[PDB]
Amino acid sequence: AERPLDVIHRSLDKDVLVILKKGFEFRGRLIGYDIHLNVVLADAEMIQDGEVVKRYGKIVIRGDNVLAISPT
Amino acid sequence: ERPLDVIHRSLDKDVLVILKKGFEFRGRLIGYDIHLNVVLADAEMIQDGEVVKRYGKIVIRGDNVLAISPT
Amino acid sequence: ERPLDVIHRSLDKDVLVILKKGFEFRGRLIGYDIHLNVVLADAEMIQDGEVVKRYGKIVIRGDNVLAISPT
Amino acid sequence: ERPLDVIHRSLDKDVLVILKKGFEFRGRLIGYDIHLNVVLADAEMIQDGEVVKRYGKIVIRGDNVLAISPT
Amino acid sequence: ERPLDVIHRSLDKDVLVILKKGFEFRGRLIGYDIHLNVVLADAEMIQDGEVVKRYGKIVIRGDNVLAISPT
Amino acid sequence: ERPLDVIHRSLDKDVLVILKKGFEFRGRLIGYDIHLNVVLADAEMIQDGEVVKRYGKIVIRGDNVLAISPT
Amino acid sequence: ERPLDVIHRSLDKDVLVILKKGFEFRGRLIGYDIHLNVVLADAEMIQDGEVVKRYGKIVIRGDNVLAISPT
Amino acid sequence: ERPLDVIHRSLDKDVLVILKKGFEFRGRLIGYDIHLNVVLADAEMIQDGEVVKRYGKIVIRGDNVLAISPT
Amino acid sequence: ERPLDVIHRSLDKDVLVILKKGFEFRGRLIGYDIHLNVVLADAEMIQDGEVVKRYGKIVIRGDNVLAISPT
Amino acid sequence: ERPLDVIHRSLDKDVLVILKKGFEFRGRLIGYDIHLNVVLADAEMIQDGEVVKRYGKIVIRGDNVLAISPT
Amino acid sequence: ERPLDVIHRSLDKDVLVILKKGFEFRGRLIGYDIHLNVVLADAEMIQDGEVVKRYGKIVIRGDNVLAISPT
Amino acid sequence: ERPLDVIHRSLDKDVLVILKKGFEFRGRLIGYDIHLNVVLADAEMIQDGEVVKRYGKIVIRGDNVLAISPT
Amino acid sequence: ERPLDVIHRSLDKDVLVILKKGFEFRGRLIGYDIHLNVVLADAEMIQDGEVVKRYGKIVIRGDNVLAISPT
Amino acid sequence: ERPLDVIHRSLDKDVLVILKKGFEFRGRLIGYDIHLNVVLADAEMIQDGEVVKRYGKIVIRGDNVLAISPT
RNA sequence: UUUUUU
RNA sequence: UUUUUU
RNA sequence: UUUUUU
RNA sequence: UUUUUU
RNA sequence: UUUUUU
RNA sequence: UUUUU
RNA sequence: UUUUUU
Ligand SMILES: [Ca+2]
Ligand SMILES: [Ca+2]
Ligand SMILES: [Ca+2]
Ligand SMILES: [Ca+2]
Ligand SMILES: [Ca+2]
Ligand SMILES: [Ca+2]
Ligand SMILES: [Ca+2]
Repeated sequence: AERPLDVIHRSLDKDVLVILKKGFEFRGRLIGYDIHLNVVLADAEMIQDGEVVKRYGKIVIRGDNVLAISPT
Repeated sequence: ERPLDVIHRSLDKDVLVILKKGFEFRGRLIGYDIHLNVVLADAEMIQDGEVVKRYGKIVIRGDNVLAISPT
Repeated sequence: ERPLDVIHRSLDKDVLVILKKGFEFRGRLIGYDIHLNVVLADAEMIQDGEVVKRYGKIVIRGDNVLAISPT
Repeated sequence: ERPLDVIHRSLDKDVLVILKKGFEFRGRLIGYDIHLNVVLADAEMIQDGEVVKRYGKIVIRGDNVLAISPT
Repeated sequence: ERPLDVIHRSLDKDVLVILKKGFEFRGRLIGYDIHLNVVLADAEMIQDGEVVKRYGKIVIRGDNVLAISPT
Repeated sequence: ERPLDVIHRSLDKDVLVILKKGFEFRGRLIGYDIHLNVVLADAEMIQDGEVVKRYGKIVIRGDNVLAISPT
Repeated sequence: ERPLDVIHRSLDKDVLVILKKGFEFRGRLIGYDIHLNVVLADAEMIQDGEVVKRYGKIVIRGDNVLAISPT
Repeated sequence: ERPLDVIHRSLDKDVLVILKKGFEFRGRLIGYDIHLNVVLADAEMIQDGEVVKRYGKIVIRGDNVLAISPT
Repeated sequence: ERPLDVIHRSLDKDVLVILKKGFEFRGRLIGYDIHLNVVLADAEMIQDGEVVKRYGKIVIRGDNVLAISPT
Repeated sequence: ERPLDVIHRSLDKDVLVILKKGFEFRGRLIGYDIHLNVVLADAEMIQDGEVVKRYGKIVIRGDNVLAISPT
Repeated sequence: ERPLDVIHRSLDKDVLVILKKGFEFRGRLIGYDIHLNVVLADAEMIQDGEVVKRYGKIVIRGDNVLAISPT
Repeated sequence: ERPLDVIHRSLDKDVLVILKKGFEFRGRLIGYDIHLNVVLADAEMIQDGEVVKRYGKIVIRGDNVLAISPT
Repeated sequence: ERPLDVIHRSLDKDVLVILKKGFEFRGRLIGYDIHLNVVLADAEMIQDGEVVKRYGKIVIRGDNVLAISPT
Repeated sequence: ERPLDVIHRSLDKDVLVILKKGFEFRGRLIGYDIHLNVVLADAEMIQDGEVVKRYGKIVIRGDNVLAISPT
């Protein structure tokens, strides 16, 4: 029953939340990932203290910076 | 009782995910892997006994995990 | 007297897990793995000489371990 | 869609390499590798939205990367 | 004399283990492995030139080691 | 222009090694390896745009590299 | 003039080990290995420019080295 | 339709296992692995067109397989 | 020009599979993997210019393969 | 039912071990490993259909196996 | 000089591929890999000094190769 | 009772090594390794029930082994 | 002196390459690798004591090698 | 006494190398490696009990080895 | 990409 | 589970 | 593709 | 290329 | 080289 | 041992 | 699938 890469695979093309280790989190459409847990987000927004401080049409995030990922 | 025995048996049960970052997550274990990445459902980010956040389902990268305790 | 010999023979006995962070755990070792992850039963988190929390059972990622001592 | 499909397609294109340590780099991606090391030509270090330095060509260890955004 | 030749010849000898953090353990080396995890007997934690603790036996995870010096 | 292509073409040329800590070394690239460890001759440790130290030859462990750039 | 060539080359010669945490080690190189672990003889630890400690022999874990320099 | 895609789709179906030796087995594929080992049910060993034997269940070492055909 | 380039650019095309045993199969290449296992559709086992057998779909373990030739 | 599921479920049951060399062994599977090496108790070497030898306990190198059959 | 140096320098040149079994292939080398798999264009299967077959292009699996000689 | 368990328990005991070749050895097991290489003392080569040779101590290459049987 | 030590030292010297197939090659060793593949210049395919063939340069897949002797 | 322990102990000594091809070499062991490749000086090829050839020094691919016995 | 499908 | 024992 | 150049 | 020197 | 000694 | 253990 | 693209 239901593992890391299953939820993530199934979350393809759906909106997710990427909480990083640093302190901030990104939000956007999950369009891809890899075994390292690297993820590609479309129409992403960099959220900080609850405020969208930056946006990117597409962004590739190194999975080692990832604290968690949640589907929205 | 090895780490993966305890974890695997905790499936569908409530567990505590103590992160090294300071805070912890509490929720229902529904999945995991060799890296100790874990999946919780009906999870709550807790900070000082304070539920400061909730998630329907959340995947936690195992290298952030400090420890895991089954409720 | 190798790391895994000592740890292994400590099965079902009381150990002292020192984390690199700051605190430590005290409890009966009931499991472990080649990554040095360890499972403790009747564990008590310790901060500055005082128990601050108790876990019936807890899996600690060996990655946060400084040392382990058979008490 | 996949991490590298994106990076690969960004060759000879402008990108933003967001560093873990705080700042970021902007330049034309002219190279990379499976470790995510990236090569930029005509790049600038960007601290607080401002250019603090320029490099005609610079190699960045993927070790220090947080993200890479095409364009 | 390679790293592990020196360590291997220190079995049952007194050694100094200088940790990364800021302190070190002094004691009799009775074991070790490839990761540089070491096992000391009749050991003592030394914080700023002072024994702040004592362990009859302790397995230190090699990852926390800065240096080992045969005394 | 893969990372190692640029680094290879840099043999016996001057390069700037930007470290993670906060400083940089400037010298002639006369060697390197798969880990991105590099060797520099007639090198200068530079702190704040200032030559704070010098070394006829130095080996910089790749793990401390933020980026290397050909001047 | 690759990293290990220079290091190998320095066997039995005087070197300076720059650790990432600020201090350095001066001594005669007498051994090493692939992880960059180094063995020094007649070594002294240096901080803010002064000798703070001496070791007849010392094995440094390499994972802590920034650079090594012959002489 | 990679090799394992076809084999995966043949689960619970009838296949022909052509062995390097010269004979073959015929049966219902009920399992397999990455080495190409295969498990057949109600299998009949065939030699020059003759059923020479029957096995309600048999595990064949893929090392002995030349080809598998979905019938 | 590389072995796998040719194979990959042969998908959905007719190929000639020469086995080491002595014979050969002809058919349309509908799949393969890095072990050089291959999948043919509408295949014909050939013994001295004669169609001795026919398989609508067959998977061959690359280990039995001597060479593969397009058209 | 994967190759190893079937084998594992046969522990302490009678099985047939068909070797590549033509003959076979019949016995009660009392063990095995991932290489497909298996152990049998009260085994019988068979050839042409007759017991030509008996062994109390025999370990067969998995590399010699053609197929294994339960019952 | 080294196997691949020689094999790499022969690209687009005529080579003789001597197979373990009873024969050889002659043709222009257009591609190869690390398994020593070779790709020949305008190839002729040679046997007992005579040409028995011609292939516009053929991929030879390295483990069937005995030796490769640059014409 | 896994393969390497039976072999380990036969140390300093009499065993029978059936070679895949054609003949077999008989002697006292004094050592082995992961490859199933084995070392025998007072070994006797046996062919067709006849001792054709004797060895004080012989080292046998594992991949030549068909089986091993404790006397 | 070790396998590769001897081989390395025979560079540019005449050697005998005894193949497993039976025949042997004689030539000047100009190169080799860890798989034990070797390159001979001015080579002679020797059979039953007769030079039945010659090659200016030839790469021999070490997989067919039985031995190599320095002349 | 593990396989390689016996082999190592035999250095600079007379041993017998029983090849799987049938014949056997004899000579002084002056080297070897983890593949079981061995080197003999002043070696003799023994075919059916009689010396058929001599070698000042020969390197034998451990792949053809059946066993080795210290004279 | 996780579904045994490398 | 480290005890060669995967 | 081997040339340290993954 | 073996020489710890990847 | 195998000896815990990469 | 295979059962994500 | 090989095309750096895991
Ligand atoms: Ca899958
Ligand atoms: Ca063990
Ligand atoms: Ca290269
Ligand atoms: Ca070397
Ligand atoms: Ca050793
Ligand atoms: Ca399991
Ligand atoms: Ca690709």
